[PDB]
Amino acid sequence: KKDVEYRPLTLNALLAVGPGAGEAQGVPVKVLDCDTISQAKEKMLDQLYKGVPLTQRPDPRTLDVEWRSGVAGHLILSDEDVTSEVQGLFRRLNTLQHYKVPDGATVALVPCLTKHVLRENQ
Repeated sequence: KKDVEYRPLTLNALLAVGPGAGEAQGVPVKVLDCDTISQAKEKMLDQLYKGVPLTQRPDPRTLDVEWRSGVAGHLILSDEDVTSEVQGLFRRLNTLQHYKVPDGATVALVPCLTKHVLRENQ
């Protein structure tokens, strides 16, 4: 398996919880282009949540990660968001490459606050 077509990226660890919802700290953590929202969640948290076991690490489906790409603005990401559709090939983990984020993008997390996603509206 030669899989080097991914990019060690720099991601800014931030949280959109409230008091520091964009002004907390901002820690440069590293991830891959071919990460997963769940995996990125782990790496980003690992710096603060150093020592935290797998079962304790929250899945990006129960807490929402507002990705602030900057270039595209901000999008709510999840391991399965748009790929949460289980009807065929749609079930897939999201990568940062799906959002096409730049190095030095900002991720913010919220404890299941605002999974404002595509809605049903004609």
